[PDB]
Amino acid sequence: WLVMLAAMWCNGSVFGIQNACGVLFVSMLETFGSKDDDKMVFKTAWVGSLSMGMIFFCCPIVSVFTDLFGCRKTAVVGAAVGFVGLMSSSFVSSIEPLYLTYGIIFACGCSFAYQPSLVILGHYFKKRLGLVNGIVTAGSSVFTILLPLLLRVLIDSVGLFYTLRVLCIFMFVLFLAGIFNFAIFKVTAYAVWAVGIPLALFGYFVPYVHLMKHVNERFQDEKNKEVVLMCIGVTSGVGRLLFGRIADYVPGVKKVYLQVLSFFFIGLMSMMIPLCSIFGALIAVCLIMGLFDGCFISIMAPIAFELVGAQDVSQAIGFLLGFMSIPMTVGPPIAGLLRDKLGSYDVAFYLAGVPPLIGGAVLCFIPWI
Repeated sequence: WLVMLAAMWCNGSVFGIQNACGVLFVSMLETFGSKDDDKMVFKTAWVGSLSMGMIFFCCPIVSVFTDLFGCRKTAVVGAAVGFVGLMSSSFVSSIEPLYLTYGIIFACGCSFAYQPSLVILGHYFKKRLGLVNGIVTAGSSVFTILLPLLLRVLIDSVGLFYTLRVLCIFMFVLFLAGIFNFAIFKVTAYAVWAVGIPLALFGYFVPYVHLMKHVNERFQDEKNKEVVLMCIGVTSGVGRLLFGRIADYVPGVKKVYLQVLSFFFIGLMSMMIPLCSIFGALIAVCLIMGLFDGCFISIMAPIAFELVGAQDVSQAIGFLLGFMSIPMTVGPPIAGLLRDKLGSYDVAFYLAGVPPLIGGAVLCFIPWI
Protein backbone atom coordinates (compact mmCIF):
# COMPACT_ATOMS: atom_id res chain seq x y z
CA TRP A 1 0.00 0.00 0.00
CA LEU A 2 3.12 2.19 0.08
CA VAL A 3 4.14 3.01 -3.49
CA MET A 4 7.18 5.06 -2.40
CA LEU A 5 9.59 2.22 -3.20
CA ALA A 6 7.82 1.47 -6.49
CA ALA A 7 7.81 5.12 -7.57
CA MET A 8 11.47 5.43 -6.58
CA TRP A 9 12.28 2.29 -8.56
CA CYS A 10 10.11 3.34 -11.50
CA ASN A 11 11.65 6.79 -11.96
CA GLY A 12 15.14 5.49 -11.20
CA SER A 13 14.99 2.69 -13.76
CA VAL A 14 13.32 4.66 -16.56
CA PHE A 15 15.78 7.57 -16.30
CA GLY A 16 18.92 6.21 -14.65
CA ILE A 17 19.46 3.75 -17.49
CA GLN A 18 18.88 6.48 -20.08
CA ASN A 19 21.05 9.03 -18.26
CA ALA A 20 23.82 6.40 -18.12
CA CYS A 21 23.71 5.54 -21.83
CA GLY A 22 27.25 6.87 -22.28
CA VAL A 23 28.90 3.71 -20.97
CA LEU A 24 26.44 1.71 -23.09
CA PHE A 25 27.52 3.84 -26.07
CA VAL A 26 31.23 3.12 -25.67
CA SER A 27 30.43 -0.54 -24.99
CA MET A 28 28.50 -0.73 -28.26
CA LEU A 29 31.40 0.91 -30.10
CA GLU A 30 33.79 -1.62 -28.57
CA THR A 31 31.58 -4.62 -29.38
CA PHE A 32 30.69 -3.48 -32.93
CA GLY A 33 34.07 -2.31 -34.24
CA SER A 34 34.51 -2.64 -38.00
CA LYS A 35 36.61 -0.66 -40.46
CA ASP A 36 34.19 -1.02 -43.40
CA ASP A 37 32.47 2.20 -42.27
CA ASP A 38 34.05 5.22 -40.59
CA LYS A 39 30.70 6.76 -39.56
CA MET A 40 30.11 4.22 -36.77
CA VAL A 41 29.53 6.94 -34.15
CA PHE A 42 26.68 8.36 -36.24
CA LYS A 43 24.92 4.99 -36.51
CA THR A 44 25.58 3.91 -32.92
CA ALA A 45 24.42 7.13 -31.23
CA TRP A 46 21.10 6.70 -33.05
CA VAL A 47 20.20 3.77 -30.79
CA GLY A 48 20.34 5.78 -27.57
CA SER A 49 18.92 8.86 -29.29
CA LEU A 50 15.91 6.90 -30.54
CA SER A 51 15.47 5.28 -27.12
CA MET A 52 15.28 8.67 -25.41
CA GLY A 53 13.12 10.10 -28.20
CA MET A 54 10.60 7.26 -28.02
CA ILE A 55 10.53 7.44 -24.22
CA PHE A 56 9.73 11.16 -24.38
CA PHE A 57 7.41 10.86 -27.41
CA CYS A 58 5.02 8.23 -26.05
CA CYS A 59 4.07 10.38 -23.04
CA PRO A 60 0.72 11.61 -24.47
CA ILE A 61 0.05 8.08 -25.76
CA VAL A 62 0.67 6.45 -22.39
CA SER A 63 -1.27 9.29 -20.74
CA VAL A 64 -4.40 8.61 -22.80
CA PHE A 65 -3.89 4.85 -22.39
CA THR A 66 -3.65 4.99 -18.59
CA ASP A 67 -6.55 7.44 -18.39
CA LEU A 68 -8.94 4.70 -19.54
CA PHE A 69 -7.22 1.30 -19.07
CA GLY A 70 -6.35 1.69 -15.39
CA CYS A 71 -3.02 2.45 -13.73
CA ARG A 72 -2.33 -1.10 -12.52
CA LYS A 73 -2.96 -2.87 -15.84
CA THR A 74 -1.16 -0.27 -17.97
CA ALA A 75 1.84 -0.14 -15.64
CA VAL A 76 2.16 -3.93 -15.49
CA VAL A 77 1.84 -4.41 -19.26
CA GLY A 78 4.29 -1.58 -19.91
CA ALA A 79 6.80 -3.14 -17.54
CA ALA A 80 6.24 -6.52 -19.22
CA VAL A 81 6.75 -5.19 -22.76
CA GLY A 82 9.82 -3.22 -21.67
CA PHE A 83 11.24 -6.34 -20.02
CA VAL A 84 10.61 -8.51 -23.09
CA GLY A 85 12.12 -5.86 -25.36
CA LEU A 86 15.19 -5.49 -23.15
CA MET A 87 15.63 -9.27 -22.97
CA SER A 88 15.37 -9.46 -26.76
CA SER A 89 17.94 -6.65 -26.99
CA SER A 90 20.55 -9.11 -25.69
CA PHE A 91 19.73 -11.61 -28.48
CA VAL A 92 21.04 -9.24 -31.17
CA SER A 93 24.12 -9.78 -33.34
CA SER A 94 24.14 -6.41 -35.16
CA ILE A 95 23.33 -2.72 -34.72
CA GLU A 96 20.32 -2.13 -36.99
CA PRO A 97 18.07 -4.64 -35.12
CA LEU A 98 19.06 -2.84 -31.89
CA TYR A 99 17.11 0.16 -33.19
CA LEU A 100 13.75 -1.52 -32.65
CA THR A 101 14.42 -3.89 -29.74
CA TYR A 102 16.06 -1.17 -27.61
CA GLY A 103 15.16 2.23 -29.04
CA ILE A 104 11.54 1.33 -29.75
CA ILE A 105 10.28 -1.69 -27.80
CA PHE A 106 12.33 -1.06 -24.65
CA ALA A 107 11.72 2.69 -24.94
CA CYS A 108 7.95 2.36 -25.38
CA GLY A 109 7.83 -0.10 -22.48
CA CYS A 110 9.73 2.34 -20.27
CA SER A 111 7.41 5.17 -21.31
CA PHE A 112 4.38 2.95 -20.66
CA ALA A 113 5.71 2.15 -17.19
CA TYR A 114 6.97 5.57 -16.07
CA GLN A 115 3.84 7.68 -16.60
CA PRO A 116 1.37 5.62 -14.47
CA SER A 117 3.73 6.10 -11.52
CA LEU A 118 3.01 9.83 -11.78
CA VAL A 119 -0.76 9.30 -11.71
CA ILE A 120 -0.93 6.66 -8.95
CA LEU A 121 0.40 9.14 -6.37
CA GLY A 122 -2.48 11.58 -6.93
CA HIS A 123 -5.12 9.48 -5.16
CA TYR A 124 -3.11 7.95 -2.29
CA PHE A 125 -2.80 10.15 0.83
CA LYS A 126 -3.51 13.43 -0.95
CA LYS A 127 -2.16 15.59 1.88
CA ARG A 128 1.67 15.75 2.11
CA LEU A 129 2.77 15.27 -1.49
CA GLY A 130 5.54 17.88 -1.29
CA LEU A 131 7.71 15.68 0.91
CA VAL A 132 6.61 12.63 -1.10
CA ASN A 133 7.82 14.26 -4.32
CA GLY A 134 11.04 15.36 -2.64
CA ILE A 135 11.73 11.87 -1.31
CA VAL A 136 10.98 10.16 -4.63
CA THR A 137 13.18 12.66 -6.51
CA ALA A 138 16.01 12.07 -4.03
CA GLY A 139 15.61 8.32 -4.42
CA SER A 140 15.59 8.53 -8.21
CA SER A 141 18.72 10.69 -8.09
CA VAL A 142 20.57 8.35 -5.73
CA PHE A 143 19.59 5.42 -7.97
CA THR A 144 20.91 7.36 -10.97
CA ILE A 145 24.12 7.85 -9.00
CA LEU A 146 24.50 4.21 -7.96
CA LEU A 147 23.64 2.79 -11.40
CA PRO A 148 26.68 3.61 -13.63
CA LEU A 149 29.13 1.86 -11.27
CA LEU A 150 26.95 -1.24 -11.56
CA LEU A 151 26.82 -0.78 -15.33
CA ARG A 152 30.60 -0.50 -15.65
CA VAL A 153 31.38 -3.44 -13.38
CA LEU A 154 28.82 -5.56 -15.23
CA ILE A 155 30.35 -4.55 -18.57
CA ASP A 156 33.97 -5.26 -17.71
CA SER A 157 33.08 -8.39 -15.71
CA VAL A 158 30.68 -10.27 -18.01
CA GLY A 159 30.15 -8.32 -21.27
CA LEU A 160 27.48 -6.19 -22.90
CA PHE A 161 24.79 -8.73 -23.83
CA TYR A 162 24.85 -10.24 -20.35
CA THR A 163 24.76 -6.67 -18.99
CA LEU A 164 21.49 -6.06 -20.83
CA ARG A 165 20.39 -9.44 -19.47
CA VAL A 166 21.04 -8.30 -15.88
CA LEU A 167 19.20 -4.97 -16.19
CA CYS A 168 16.02 -6.91 -17.03
CA ILE A 169 15.86 -7.71 -13.30
CA PHE A 170 15.19 -4.03 -12.61
CA MET A 171 12.48 -4.25 -15.26
CA PHE A 172 11.31 -7.40 -13.46
CA VAL A 173 11.19 -5.46 -10.18
CA LEU A 174 9.04 -2.83 -11.89
CA PHE A 175 6.98 -5.73 -13.29
CA LEU A 176 6.33 -6.90 -9.72
CA ALA A 177 5.80 -3.34 -8.45
CA GLY A 178 2.24 -2.29 -9.26
CA ILE A 179 -8.31 13.63 -24.92
CA PHE A 180 -5.12 15.31 -26.15
CA ASN A 181 -6.76 18.50 -27.38
CA PHE A 182 -4.48 21.03 -29.07
CA ALA A 183 -6.48 24.09 -27.92
CA ILE A 184 -3.91 24.95 -25.22
CA PHE A 185 -1.45 26.31 -27.79
CA LYS A 186 -3.53 29.42 -28.54
CA VAL A 187 -1.87 31.17 -25.59
CA THR A 188 1.32 32.80 -26.84
CA ALA A 189 3.43 32.28 -23.71
CA TYR A 190 3.07 28.50 -23.65
CA ALA A 191 3.61 28.36 -27.42
CA VAL A 192 6.89 30.27 -27.28
CA TRP A 193 7.99 28.28 -24.21
CA ALA A 194 7.21 24.93 -25.88
CA VAL A 195 8.99 25.92 -29.10
CA GLY A 196 12.03 27.33 -27.28
CA ILE A 197 12.55 24.49 -24.80
CA PRO A 198 13.09 21.75 -27.46
CA LEU A 199 15.37 24.16 -29.32
CA ALA A 200 17.36 24.45 -26.08
CA LEU A 201 17.31 20.65 -25.60
CA PHE A 202 19.31 19.92 -28.77
CA GLY A 203 22.69 19.90 -27.04
CA TYR A 204 21.38 18.60 -23.71
CA PHE A 205 21.63 14.88 -24.47
CA VAL A 206 24.91 15.10 -26.41
CA PRO A 207 27.18 14.68 -23.34
CA TYR A 208 24.96 12.05 -21.68
CA VAL A 209 25.73 9.68 -24.57
CA HIS A 210 29.02 10.95 -26.08
CA LEU A 211 30.96 12.26 -23.07
CA MET A 212 32.17 8.83 -21.96
CA LYS A 213 33.71 8.33 -25.40
CA HIS A 214 35.31 11.77 -25.04
CA VAL A 215 36.91 10.98 -21.68
CA ASN A 216 37.88 7.55 -23.02
CA GLU A 217 39.71 9.07 -26.00
CA ARG A 218 41.21 11.96 -24.00
CA PHE A 219 41.67 10.61 -20.44
CA GLN A 220 42.66 6.97 -20.88
CA ASP A 221 45.08 7.53 -17.98
CA GLU A 222 42.15 8.39 -15.68
CA LYS A 223 41.65 5.65 -13.09
CA ASN A 224 37.90 6.20 -12.52
CA LYS A 225 35.95 7.41 -15.55
CA GLU A 226 32.39 7.20 -14.17
CA VAL A 227 33.00 9.92 -11.55
CA VAL A 228 31.48 12.21 -14.19
CA LEU A 229 28.14 10.42 -13.85
CA MET A 230 28.57 10.45 -10.06
CA CYS A 231 29.09 14.22 -10.02
CA ILE A 232 26.35 14.87 -12.58
CA GLY A 233 23.89 12.77 -10.58
CA VAL A 234 24.70 14.15 -7.14
CA THR A 235 24.56 17.74 -8.39
CA SER A 236 21.34 16.96 -10.26
CA GLY A 237 19.77 15.74 -7.03
CA VAL A 238 21.15 18.72 -5.10
CA GLY A 239 19.58 20.97 -7.73
CA ARG A 240 16.25 19.14 -7.46
CA LEU A 241 16.13 19.54 -3.69
CA LEU A 242 17.46 23.12 -3.65
CA PHE A 243 15.06 24.36 -6.32
CA GLY A 244 12.13 22.48 -4.87
CA ARG A 245 12.75 24.11 -1.50
CA ILE A 246 13.90 27.65 -2.39
CA ALA A 247 13.10 28.36 -6.05
CA ASP A 248 9.54 29.42 -5.15
CA TYR A 249 11.19 32.51 -3.62
CA VAL A 250 10.67 34.39 -6.90
CA PRO A 251 6.96 34.96 -7.65
CA GLY A 252 4.96 35.28 -10.84
CA VAL A 253 5.70 34.15 -14.37
CA LYS A 254 9.35 35.24 -13.86
CA LYS A 255 10.39 31.69 -12.85
CA VAL A 256 11.72 31.34 -16.41
CA TYR A 257 14.42 33.86 -15.48
CA LEU A 258 15.74 31.11 -13.23
CA GLN A 259 15.29 28.79 -16.22
CA VAL A 260 17.13 31.03 -18.70
CA LEU A 261 19.93 31.43 -16.15
CA SER A 262 20.27 27.64 -15.93
CA PHE A 263 20.28 27.35 -19.72
CA PHE A 264 22.91 30.08 -20.06
CA PHE A 265 25.24 28.45 -17.53
CA ILE A 266 24.78 24.96 -18.98
CA GLY A 267 25.44 26.29 -22.49
CA LEU A 268 28.61 28.14 -21.53
CA MET A 269 29.72 25.20 -19.38
CA SER A 270 29.26 22.80 -22.29
CA MET A 271 31.33 25.28 -24.29
CA MET A 272 33.98 24.90 -21.57
CA ILE A 273 33.83 21.08 -21.81
CA PRO A 274 36.51 20.76 -24.55
CA LEU A 275 38.50 23.62 -22.99
CA CYS A 276 39.37 21.44 -19.98
CA SER A 277 43.02 20.53 -19.51
CA ILE A 278 42.86 18.46 -16.29
CA PHE A 279 40.35 15.88 -15.12
CA GLY A 280 39.42 17.90 -12.03
CA ALA A 281 38.40 20.84 -14.21
CA LEU A 282 36.13 18.53 -16.21
CA ILE A 283 34.74 17.19 -12.92
CA ALA A 284 33.90 20.72 -11.74
CA VAL A 285 32.34 21.44 -15.14
CA CYS A 286 30.15 18.40 -14.51
CA LEU A 287 29.20 19.65 -11.03
CA ILE A 288 27.95 23.03 -12.27
CA MET A 289 26.26 21.45 -15.30
CA GLY A 290 24.47 18.88 -13.15
CA LEU A 291 23.40 21.46 -10.58
CA PHE A 292 21.77 23.56 -13.29
CA ASP A 293 20.29 20.44 -14.92
CA GLY A 294 18.68 19.57 -11.60
CA CYS A 295 17.42 23.15 -11.41
CA PHE A 296 15.93 22.85 -14.91
CA ILE A 297 14.21 19.52 -14.23
CA SER A 298 12.94 20.61 -10.81
CA ILE A 299 11.45 23.88 -12.08
CA MET A 300 10.19 22.27 -15.31
CA ALA A 301 6.67 22.08 -13.82
CA PRO A 302 5.91 25.44 -12.09
CA ILE A 303 6.25 27.55 -15.26
CA ALA A 304 3.73 25.27 -16.98
CA PHE A 305 1.50 25.41 -13.89
CA GLU A 306 1.50 29.21 -13.84
CA LEU A 307 1.18 29.56 -17.63
CA VAL A 308 -1.48 27.09 -18.81
CA GLY A 309 -3.39 27.18 -15.51
CA ALA A 310 -3.91 24.52 -12.88
CA GLN A 311 -6.41 22.51 -14.93
CA ASP A 312 -4.04 21.70 -17.83
CA VAL A 313 -0.68 21.04 -16.16
CA SER A 314 -0.51 17.33 -17.00
CA GLN A 315 -1.78 17.66 -20.58
CA ALA A 316 0.49 20.60 -21.43
CA ILE A 317 3.48 18.86 -19.86
CA GLY A 318 2.57 15.77 -21.89
CA PHE A 319 2.70 17.76 -25.11
CA LEU A 320 5.96 19.42 -24.05
CA LEU A 321 7.55 16.04 -23.32
CA GLY A 322 6.20 15.03 -26.72
CA PHE A 323 7.97 17.95 -28.38
CA MET A 324 11.18 17.17 -26.48
CA SER A 325 11.47 13.88 -28.39
CA ILE A 326 12.89 15.57 -31.50
CA PRO A 327 15.93 17.28 -29.87
CA MET A 328 16.84 14.10 -27.98
CA THR A 329 16.79 11.98 -31.14
CA VAL A 330 18.27 14.64 -33.46
CA GLY A 331 20.99 16.35 -31.43
CA PRO A 332 23.47 13.61 -30.49
CA PRO A 333 23.42 11.98 -33.96
CA ILE A 334 24.46 15.36 -35.39
CA ALA A 335 27.27 15.42 -32.82
CA GLY A 336 28.34 11.95 -33.94
CA LEU A 337 28.33 13.06 -37.57
CA LEU A 338 30.44 16.09 -36.65
CA ARG A 339 32.90 13.90 -34.74
CA ASP A 340 33.14 11.48 -37.68
CA LYS A 341 33.79 14.34 -40.11
CA LEU A 342 36.31 16.02 -37.78
CA GLY A 343 37.89 13.22 -35.73
CA SER A 344 37.23 14.59 -32.23
CA TYR A 345 34.40 15.76 -29.99
CA ASP A 346 35.76 19.28 -29.40
CA VAL A 347 33.93 20.81 -32.37
CA ALA A 348 30.95 18.55 -31.63
CA PHE A 349 30.63 19.89 -28.08
CA TYR A 350 31.34 23.41 -29.35
CA LEU A 351 28.34 23.23 -31.68
CA ALA A 352 26.22 21.34 -29.13
CA GLY A 353 26.67 24.18 -26.65
CA VAL A 354 25.18 26.69 -29.11
CA PRO A 355 21.41 25.85 -29.16
CA PRO A 356 21.19 26.38 -25.39
CA LEU A 357 22.17 29.98 -26.17
CA ILE A 358 19.40 30.28 -28.78
CA GLY A 359 16.99 28.81 -26.24
CA GLY A 360 18.19 31.36 -23.71
CA ALA A 361 17.67 34.13 -26.24
CA VAL A 362 14.13 32.97 -27.06
CA LEU A 363 12.73 32.23 -23.58
CA CYS A 364 13.61 35.77 -22.45
CA PHE A 365 10.42 37.03 -24.14
CA ILE A 366 8.18 34.80 -22.00
CA PRO A 367 7.80 37.35 -19.14
CA TRP A 368 6.55 39.91 -21.69
CA ILE A 369 3.03 38.47 -21.39
